[PDB]
Amino acid sequence: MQLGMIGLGRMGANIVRRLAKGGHDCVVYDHDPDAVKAMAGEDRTTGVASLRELSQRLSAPRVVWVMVPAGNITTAVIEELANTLEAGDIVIDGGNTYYRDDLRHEKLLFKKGIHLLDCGTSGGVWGRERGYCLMIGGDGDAFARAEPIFATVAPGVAAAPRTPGRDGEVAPSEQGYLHCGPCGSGHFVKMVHNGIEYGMMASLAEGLNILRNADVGTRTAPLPNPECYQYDFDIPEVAEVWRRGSVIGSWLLDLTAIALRESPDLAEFSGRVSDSGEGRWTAIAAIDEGVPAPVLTTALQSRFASRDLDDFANKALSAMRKQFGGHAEKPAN
Amino acid sequence: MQLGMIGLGRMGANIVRRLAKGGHDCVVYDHDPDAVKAMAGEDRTTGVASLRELSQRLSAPRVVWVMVPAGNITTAVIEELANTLEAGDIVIDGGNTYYRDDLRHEKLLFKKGIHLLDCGTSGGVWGRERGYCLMIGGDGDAFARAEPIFATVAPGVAAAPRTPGRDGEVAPSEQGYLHCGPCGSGHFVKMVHNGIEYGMMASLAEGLNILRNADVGTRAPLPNPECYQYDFDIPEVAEVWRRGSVIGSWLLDLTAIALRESPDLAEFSGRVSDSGEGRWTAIAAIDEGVPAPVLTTALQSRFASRDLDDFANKALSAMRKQF
Amino acid sequence: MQLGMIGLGRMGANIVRRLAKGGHDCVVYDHDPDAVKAMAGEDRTTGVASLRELSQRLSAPRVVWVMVPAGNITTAVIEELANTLEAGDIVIDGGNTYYRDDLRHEKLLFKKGIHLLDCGTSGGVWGRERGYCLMIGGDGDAFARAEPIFATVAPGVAAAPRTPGRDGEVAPSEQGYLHCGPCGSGHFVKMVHNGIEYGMMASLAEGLNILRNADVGTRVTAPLPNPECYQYDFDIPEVAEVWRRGSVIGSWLLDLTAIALRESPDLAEFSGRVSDSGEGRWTAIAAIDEGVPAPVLTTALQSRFASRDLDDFANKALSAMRKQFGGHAEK
Amino acid sequence: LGMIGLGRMGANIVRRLAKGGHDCVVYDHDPDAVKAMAGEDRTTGVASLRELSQRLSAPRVVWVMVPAGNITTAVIEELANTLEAGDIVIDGGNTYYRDDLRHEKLLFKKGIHLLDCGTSGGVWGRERGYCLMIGGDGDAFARAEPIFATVAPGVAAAPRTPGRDGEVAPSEQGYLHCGPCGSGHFVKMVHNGIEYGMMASLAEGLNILRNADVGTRVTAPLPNPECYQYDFDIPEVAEVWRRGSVIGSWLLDLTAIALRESPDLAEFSGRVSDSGEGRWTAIAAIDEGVPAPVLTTALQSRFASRDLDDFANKALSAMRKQF
Repeated sequence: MQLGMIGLGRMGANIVRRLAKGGHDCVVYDHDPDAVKAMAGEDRTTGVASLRELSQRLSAPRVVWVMVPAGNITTAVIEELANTLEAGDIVIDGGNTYYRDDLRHEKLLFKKGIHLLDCGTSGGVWGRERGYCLMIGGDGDAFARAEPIFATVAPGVAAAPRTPGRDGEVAPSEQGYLHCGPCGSGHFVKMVHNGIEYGMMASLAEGLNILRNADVGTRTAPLPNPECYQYDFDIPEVAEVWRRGSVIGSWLLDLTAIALRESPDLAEFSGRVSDSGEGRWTAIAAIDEGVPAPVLTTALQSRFASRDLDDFANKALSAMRKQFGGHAEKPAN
Repeated sequence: MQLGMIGLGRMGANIVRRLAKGGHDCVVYDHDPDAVKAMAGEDRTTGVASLRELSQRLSAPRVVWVMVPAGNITTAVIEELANTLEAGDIVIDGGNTYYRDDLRHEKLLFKKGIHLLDCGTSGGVWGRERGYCLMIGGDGDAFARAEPIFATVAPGVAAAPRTPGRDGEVAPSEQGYLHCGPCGSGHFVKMVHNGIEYGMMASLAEGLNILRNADVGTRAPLPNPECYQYDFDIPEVAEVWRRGSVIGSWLLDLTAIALRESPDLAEFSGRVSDSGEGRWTAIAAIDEGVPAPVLTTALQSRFASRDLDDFANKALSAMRKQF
Repeated sequence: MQLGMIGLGRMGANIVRRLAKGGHDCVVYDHDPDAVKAMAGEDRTTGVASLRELSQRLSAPRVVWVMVPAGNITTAVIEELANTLEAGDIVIDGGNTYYRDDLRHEKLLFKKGIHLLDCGTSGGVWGRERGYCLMIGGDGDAFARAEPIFATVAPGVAAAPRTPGRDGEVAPSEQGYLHCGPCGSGHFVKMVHNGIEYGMMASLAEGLNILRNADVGTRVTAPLPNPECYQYDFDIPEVAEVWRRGSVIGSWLLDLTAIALRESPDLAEFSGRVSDSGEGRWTAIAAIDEGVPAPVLTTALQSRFASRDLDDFANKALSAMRKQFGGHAEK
Repeated sequence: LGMIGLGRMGANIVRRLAKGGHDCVVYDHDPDAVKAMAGEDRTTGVASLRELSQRLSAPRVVWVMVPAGNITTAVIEELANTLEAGDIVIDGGNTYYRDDLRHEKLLFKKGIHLLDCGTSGGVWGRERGYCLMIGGDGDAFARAEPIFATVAPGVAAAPRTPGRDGEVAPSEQGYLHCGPCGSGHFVKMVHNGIEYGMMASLAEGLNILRNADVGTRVTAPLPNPECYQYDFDIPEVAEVWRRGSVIGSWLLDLTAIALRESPDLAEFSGRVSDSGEGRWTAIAAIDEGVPAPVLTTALQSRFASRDLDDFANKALSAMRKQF
């Protein structure tokens, strides 16, 4: 069927290509018209430069997909589409929008008789060929109507064997997309998906670091039994070995195996790690719900400390440690 | 070829049967016949009730596998082999041995001609068919001798596409087994493997829990009850995350299976054991000055699920009564 | 000076009595005329039957202290205090209100020209005799205008020896009260006060549990290597006592800790389920927006959750994975 | 009794001991030390371990506070040959409570006793007294208890515990025989654990406040920047908490001092060392199955402050690039 895409970033673009390859008619716009002409070249690029233009070259009922930066710019666009589109149309925001914002947007465009489908999109660069895991919330009927687009841009059941106990017909979840519930529920689930992302990468990273320093007995606190810690491990080969037959098999380990093999010491990488903030929201939801989430919240708190956001607290320790114990801050290595 | 196998549990037995279909000769023995007895002439399988019957049964170099419950049972076996095994024969300890105990086991054997390869065995109860990831330490020539076994138990490179940039011939690492270094290093890596495993499990456990309670507004005051109105179908989220997402993993796959069998996991108590490798990994982290909150917090969650925080909760309760 | 106090729970009733004995004239209102009546006999105090009559008896400009259940009850009192009060009068919110909620109350009262003093009140029951540590956000003149009352409710610098490094005419902070900043500052600092309180509680508690089970080698799942290293039966109440002078971990909480362990050495009668206020939750939310790592504070909050079994589905999911990949049973 | 080594701790003990009234004979590896003995008041030095050993009677009691590690152990093995039987050695160093068990065995071989001592209070100990936790023999302790009460702060240091009626017990004094060998050091270890957690708590809260103005200074895109526009007088917030609230504590008063001297705490870099007893507290929790996230994460915050998270961060950065 026929679809419009506002925003052609590394992700906006790879969905219109994966869709054009899947047999759908795509229309598109990004403010920068060197990126709007980039696609014009491809199958069903159908480039365009107007919101009105767009609403024009698409026939209602129509479905438009939005992937522009979260925050003001997104809402800005929904604002317009409140005009530019007719009633009974459909709005898919696949941006990294906060689920509480999806509730205002659903409000606004309901007045104009548009439906908002909120699509939590994950996958990265691989998704144009692999496909994206989509987590969608919104009105039940408008999901039915746009379901062909999700089914095409999800990886599809072929991507992984069926789970044992899965019976007969293929359910959408097995395809890689899911109506997670009403409005906002798609971004909500994707939010928690990124929180789990953090927890898994920290578990890999901390482990790697334990292995890395198992030689501490070769080389202040006295170390009892330094005869015990005398190992120099091959971190690239342990990472690779764990990829088959173990319990921690995962994409992230696969990725870590690659990275360790290019750089065995990760020497050129920054010790400064950022967070998306979706990880922030996942931690705040957990607090709001009384759900203890130390593993995910500490993984996120380890990123903050990696940006020296623990600065003042550290000085307070050294300040306390000085006044009770004359304790000295040791010089930098 | 040939080898011995002391212990025939869920693991020891199943590696024997994957060892056998691989063309190896096994000599099964478990302190219980009902177990040994349990294996009724499984291809390439013969049962003895003698460590002695066991040793002399096969050719030098005399070497074999022990899969007995970790602790003094492992040690208590590892003294008997002292009294047997001749010399030049290497003991393969595939059990969940604390690597520090590996050091005492190896020297005790050094007072003889016996070699010791400590093998951290992974893969659980999927391993008969899937294969077991293995991390072994001890001597490189002793490892070289037993290498044909390690390749057969392991999953083989075919179990996963090769790493981008892996060119030429398959390395040990690629086939699912790896010689990690001197004695103890095998069980040391796998100890850390279980540490990482606790933190992956907990990462997705906590996440599902956040989702499961997103319907909080419908049922410590909560502002914005209108922001917590969702009744998520956890079995479906778990299987959507299998394809096209960052967090794919074998653990997610197994979590998906279990939610399909039981959408509320009602059968499970929530009282979670820990076998020790997670704790040893946390101690190693602490002695190395490596901060590991994410892994250690996951261990501590398992303690709490067993009500081991109870005395502290009592102290908290008793403090607030005062003010 | 003259003051209004709305509601009379133990907190609200005691601020009233700490004030009227400090030489302040108190006019009290409550939902419950029973509660209003208990304040009729008290020196310098007077009851009311409606907010209209409350302000009839306070000479504008008036200062009204609200001490009521946080949330929807607080908002309602304030909303009609917009009608009962004229321009330039001030409303002190001493209740346990969310600082973000103070933002909508300030705007809703300025529309009618009422200043909103937000006041975070700590210390509990001993405050009636020892004073409440006070933290006040809002307008600086309104604060200066109502400062005689904050001063009187506070403990007073007698309560603690002065700080080495301070000398002179006593600053407001050494009174036990302080002007934190614009509206919401007082509840903001007071919510972090509780977060720290949870942090210290927890540290003691974990500490004592570590002592409690040093005898773990005697009694005998993970093999405990080196069992001989854990063969101690510790006198926990004496250990807490000894720490009370000469250590670094001296604190009012350790003092209460020592008391509690003296009455009951095994805390046998006490609950293992620990509830949480909500400010501790506000604190942890604040830390995450700010990008401030607070594992200690937050992990103390999260321990509270797990003690009310709120960790349960997570636990079931761990066990479900364990049976899938290992055939592990639950004991 | 004498004192071996004279650091900030070992010396201000014997300055407090003598003013108290007993006589101590002083020693050290470095004679360049010995700023004492001016008198030393009630104090006279020595130039050899040997010289001191044949000194001050045969009721031998000597107190060691030299840095822990192997420098300790050498002293005790030397002090074994140089003390005669019946004399017991007090160890007030930060010794792993397990180190004491070989030493106390080492010493009763030749009839010398040991008493573990957990010595706290630091640069305030002289005028404020040093809280001591002592492990060992019940009679050896009793003979030395004169030393401990003049070393400790004295019951006067704080009001008696409400509900403690009757006569003074040693704990109110500031000292206590915690139990057998190693127990004295075990308690000071946990004290140090709790301390890390108590100041991390305050430290974290102060950091929270310090950054309550992130809505002005403008990583995630912050929602509700209006909710975070506060500049707090951190040295006054510190002060006001000292009266009338729950977090009253000595660590706060010292934090209120430092902030009055240094409003932004510039003279401290952020690099926080850890003497080791925090680590053993955490390891004891993990051996006992006691969950101690608050204390174990306070210590991990120190680790990260020394950049020991480094490789894990490089790891997370290398993973993100792969997306």
